[PDB]
Amino acid sequence: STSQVRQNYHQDSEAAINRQINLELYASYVYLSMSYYFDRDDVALKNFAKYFLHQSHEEREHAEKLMKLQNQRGGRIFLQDIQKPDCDDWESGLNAMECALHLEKNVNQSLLELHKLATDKNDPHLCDFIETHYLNEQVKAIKELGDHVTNLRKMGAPESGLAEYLFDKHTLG
Amino acid sequence: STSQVRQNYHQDSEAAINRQINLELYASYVYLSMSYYFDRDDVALKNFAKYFLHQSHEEREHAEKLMKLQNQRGGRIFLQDIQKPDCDDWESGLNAMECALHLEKNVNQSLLELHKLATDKNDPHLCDFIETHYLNEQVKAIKELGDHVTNLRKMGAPESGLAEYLFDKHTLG
Amino acid sequence: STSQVRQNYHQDSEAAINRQINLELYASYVYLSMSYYFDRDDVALKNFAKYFLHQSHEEREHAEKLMKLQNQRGGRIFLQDIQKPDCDDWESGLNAMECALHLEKNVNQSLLELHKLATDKNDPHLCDFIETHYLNEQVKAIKELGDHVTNLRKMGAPESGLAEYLFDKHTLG
Amino acid sequence: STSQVRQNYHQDSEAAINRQINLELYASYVYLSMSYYFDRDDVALKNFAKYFLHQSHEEREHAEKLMKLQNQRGGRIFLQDIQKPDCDDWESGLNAMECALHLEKNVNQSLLELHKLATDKNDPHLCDFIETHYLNEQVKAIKELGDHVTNLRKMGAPESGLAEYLFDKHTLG
Amino acid sequence: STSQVRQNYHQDSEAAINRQINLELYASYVYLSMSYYFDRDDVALKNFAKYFLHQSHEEREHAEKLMKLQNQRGGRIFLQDIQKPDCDDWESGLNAMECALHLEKNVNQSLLELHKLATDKNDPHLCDFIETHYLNEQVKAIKELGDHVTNLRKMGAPESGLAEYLFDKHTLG
Amino acid sequence: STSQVRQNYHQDSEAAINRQINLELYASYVYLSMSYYFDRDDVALKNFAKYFLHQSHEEREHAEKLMKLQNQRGGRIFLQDIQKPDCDDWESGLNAMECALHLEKNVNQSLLELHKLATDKNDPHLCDFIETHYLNEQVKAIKELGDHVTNLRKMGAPESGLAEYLFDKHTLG
Ligand code: NA
Ligand code: NA
Ligand code: NA
Ligand code: NA
Ligand code: NA
Ligand code: NA
Repeated sequence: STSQVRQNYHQDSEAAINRQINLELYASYVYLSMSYYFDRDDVALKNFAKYFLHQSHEEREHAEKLMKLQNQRGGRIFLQDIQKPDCDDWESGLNAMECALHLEKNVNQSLLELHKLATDKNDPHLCDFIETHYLNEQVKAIKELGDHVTNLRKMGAPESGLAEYLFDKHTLG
Repeated sequence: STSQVRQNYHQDSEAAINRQINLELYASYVYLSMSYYFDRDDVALKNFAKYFLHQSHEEREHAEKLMKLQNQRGGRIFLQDIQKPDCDDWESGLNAMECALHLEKNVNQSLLELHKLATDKNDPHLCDFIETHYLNEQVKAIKELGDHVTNLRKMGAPESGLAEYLFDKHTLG
Repeated sequence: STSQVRQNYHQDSEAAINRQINLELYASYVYLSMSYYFDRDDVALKNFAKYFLHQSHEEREHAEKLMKLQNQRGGRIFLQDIQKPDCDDWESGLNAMECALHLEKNVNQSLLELHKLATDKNDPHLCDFIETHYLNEQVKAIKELGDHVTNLRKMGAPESGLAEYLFDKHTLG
Repeated sequence: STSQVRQNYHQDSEAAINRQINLELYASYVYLSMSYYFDRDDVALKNFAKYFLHQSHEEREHAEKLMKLQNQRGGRIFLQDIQKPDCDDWESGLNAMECALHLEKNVNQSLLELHKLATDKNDPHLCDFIETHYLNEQVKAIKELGDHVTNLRKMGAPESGLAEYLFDKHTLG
Repeated sequence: STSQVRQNYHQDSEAAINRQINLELYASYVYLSMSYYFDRDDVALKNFAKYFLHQSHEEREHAEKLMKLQNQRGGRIFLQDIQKPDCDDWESGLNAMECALHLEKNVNQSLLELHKLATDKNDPHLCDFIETHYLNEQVKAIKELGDHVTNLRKMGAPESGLAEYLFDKHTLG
Repeated sequence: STSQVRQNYHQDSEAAINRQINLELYASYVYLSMSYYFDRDDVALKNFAKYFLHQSHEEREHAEKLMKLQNQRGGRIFLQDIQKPDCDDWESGLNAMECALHLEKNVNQSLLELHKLATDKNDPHLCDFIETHYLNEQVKAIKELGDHVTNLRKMGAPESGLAEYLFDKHTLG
C-alpha cells in the first residue's frame, strides 16, 4: 500500500501539500475573476485584465508543481472543490490590487506553515522545495503588489479615473 | 443598469453561458486529475499524463473564450464553485479514456442545449459563436476519444499492461 | 594543523562526508557491474547497458563533488576500499532496476542522516550543499526507477522476454 | 507604521541585516585601499591591483543585494559611517592576501550568526536568501584566498620579490 | 622617502586630493541611500531609484580616478571614514533632487578650491586634470538637476503624486 | 554453460583479464586520490590536480575496454574489491609524479605478462588487442612521466616551491 518510492515523507506533510494545492487553485480562480472584471465594457482597463490573467495562469503552474511533488514523493493527490472567489465585482483597479496583496499574503502564510511542518518532521527535501520554488516568489509578488498599491494611491486612485487609466498604460502596459 | 453594449442578448442566454463556463472549468479540473493519476509512480504512463494535461489546458481556454463572449455581449459573468471530479483513481488508461468520452459527450449535450436556446431567442450571433468555436471541436474530440477507446480495447486493455504501454508510446507519443 | 580555511566545520561532519564519498564510489561500481551484465551475449540488452553505464559515471561525479566540498571546507579526504557489488549476475532487467531502486534509497537515507548531522552541528553551508546538489537528485532518481519497475512489471517482465526487449527499445532507447 | 508588505520579518533580523550591510560596505572599502596600494609606483603589481579592485566592486554588490532584501521584506535600511580600513600600507602581496583571508572569515562568521538568528526566528525566506546568495560565495572566496596564500608562501614571498612578480603574472594575470 | 616619480607636486595639493577623494566617496554613499529610499514599497519610484544608483556608481568612479591621479603623481592616498548621509528618509522625488543639487554644488565648490590651490602652486598638470575630468562634468550635472527640479515643481510636485509618477516614467524612464 | 560466442579463449586468459580489470580500476583510484591531494588549500597546484584527474578518467576507460573485451570473447567478468591507494598524502608534485611512474611500470609489467600468457595459449586476437590498445599507450605514459620527473628534479623540486609552481603553469598548464 505504501508507494515503492516513499521515503521520509510524513502523512501530515502529504495532507498539508494537498491543502496547499487547493489554495493555489483557488488563487488561480480569484485572479481569473479579477481579469474578466477589468475586461467588462464598463471598466475597460485591458492591461489590468492582462496582468491578472497572467497571475491566474502562474497560480495554476504553482498548483501543478505541487501535484508533481506529491507524486515524486509517493504521496497521493486528493482534490477538493475550488470555492468561488469572495467577490464578483472588484470595484476599481486599486481595490483589486489590494485584494490581490491580501490573497498573496494568505498564500505566503500557508507556505510558511507548511515549511514549519516540514522542518518539524525533519523533511529537508520538502523544506528546500518550498524555499527554492515558492518562498522567494511570494516575497517578490507581495513587494510588487505593494509597489502597485502605493503608486495607485499616490496618483489619486480610486477617485481619479485618470490615475487608473495612466497606471494601466505606463506601469502595466 | 443595462450595459451600453447589450443588444439582442436575452437574460436566459446570459445565464446559460454562465452555466457553460462552470462546466468547461469542471472539465478542465477532471482532466487535470486524470493527468496526475498517470504521473503516479505505480501507473507511470507519461504520454497519457501529457495528453490529459493538454486537454485540461484546452478546456480552460474554452472557458475563458466564453467569459470573453459574455463581456462582449454585455452580460455579467457569475462564477460558482468548481466541484471536484467524481474519481480520484481512474483505474487504467482505457477507463480514463472512456470517462473522458463520457465527459465530452456531456459537454457537447450542454452546448447543443445552449444552441437550441439561442435559436429560440433569435440570437444568431450566439448561435454562430457556438457553431464556429465549440460544436465541431466537440465532434472532433469525441471521435478521437472513440478511436482511442477502440484501439485500446482491440489491443487487449485493460488486462494487458503491454497494450497500454505500447499505446502510450505509439499513439500518444 | 587546522586548515587556514576551516570555519564552522565539525570533525563529525568531515567524517560523515568521507563515508558518503565511499558510498557514492560503491554505487558507481554497482552500476558499472550492472552495465556490463546487460552487455553479455546471453543477455544482450544494449540500452539497459547504456542506462546503467551513464548512472555509473554520474555516481562518480557525485563522489568527486563531495571530495571537492571536503577540500573547500578544509577537511581531509580519507579513502577506503571500494567493496565489490553484492551480485555478479543480476538476473533480468526488472531485477536490476529493483536493485538500483534499493541502492538509491540507501544512498538517499545516508544523505538524510548527513543533513540531520549538519543541522545538529549548525552548519548551514553543508545543509544547503546537500539540499542543492544531492537531495532533489535522489528524489528524481528514485521516482524514475520506480516508474521503470512499474512499467516492466505491468508489461509482464521478467517472464516475458518480449517485455524487456520492447522496454529497452521504447523507454531506454 | 508597519510596512504593508512585512510578514514574518522580526525586528532583530532587520537590525542584523543593517549591520551586515555596513560590514559589506566596509569590506568594499578595505579592498579599494588594497587595490590602490598595489598601484603605487614603489609597489607596482598591476594584477594584484586589479584583483583587489574587482573584489571591492563585488563587495559593494553584496551590500546592495542586502539593501534590496531589506526593502523586499518591508524593513527599513539605516546606514552608519563606513570606518576607514585598519591599514594604509599593506606591506606585500602575501600580507594583503592574508589580510583579505582574515576579512573574509570575519564576514563569513557574521553571516553564520545572521543565519542562526534567522533560524531562531523561524524565517526560512531569510535563511534561504543567506544560503543561496552568500554562504557558498564566502566558502569559495576563502578557499581561493587560502590557495593564493599557500602558493605565495611556497614560492618564497614576501622576501622573494621575484615570487610576487611571477605570481602576479601567472596566477592573477 | 620621496617617490621616484614625484615632480612639481606640492604637499598641500596631495592633502587636498585626499580630502576630495573622501568627498566623492561620501557623495557616492548619499546617492546610494537615495536610490534605496525610492525602492521602498511605500515610495516605489523605480526610475528615481535607478537614476540615483547610477549617480552613486559614477561618484565612485570619480573617487577612483583621483586615487589613480594621487599615485600617478607620487602622492600617498590616506583614507578617512565615510560619514553616513545627513538623511535616512528623503521625503519625495523633488526633495531628493533638491538635495542632490545642493550636494553637487558643494562638490563643485571643493573642486574650484582645489583648482585655485593648484594654480597657486603652479601645478598645470593638476589644473588641467581637474578642468578636463571634473569641472565640466559638474556643470553638466548641476544643470541637469536644476532642470529636473524645475520640471517637478512646475508639474506640481511634491503635493501631486501624479506629477512624480509621470516624471519618473517620462523623464527618468 | 559455455557462451555461444566463445572460441579459442582459454580460462587462464579469462582470469588474467579479470585481474587486469581490477588493476586498472585500482590505478584509476590512485590517480583520483592524487588529484584531490593537489586540490587541498595547503598544496594548491590546480594543474597537477587536473592532470591526475584526467589520468584517473583514462584508467577507468582502460578498465571498461577490458570489460567489453571479456564479454566480446564470451568470458565472464568477476569483480573484486578496489583496494584503497597506498598513500593519503603524496608530499609534493615530484613525489606524486614518481609514484605515478612506479604505478604505470607495474601496470605495464602486468600487461606484458598477459601478452605472454596469450602468446602461450595461441590467442592472437587477445595478443593483438593488448598490443593495439594497451602496450604503446603504456610506453607513451611512462616516457611522459619520466620526462616530468626529470624536469621537476632539474628545476630544483621538491625543495624549491617555485619550481613546482612554474612547472604547474608552464608544463601542465
Ligand atoms: Na502561488
Ligand atoms: Na470544452
Ligand atoms: Na549519488
Ligand atoms: Na561580501
Ligand atoms: Na563627483
Ligand atoms: Na591503464
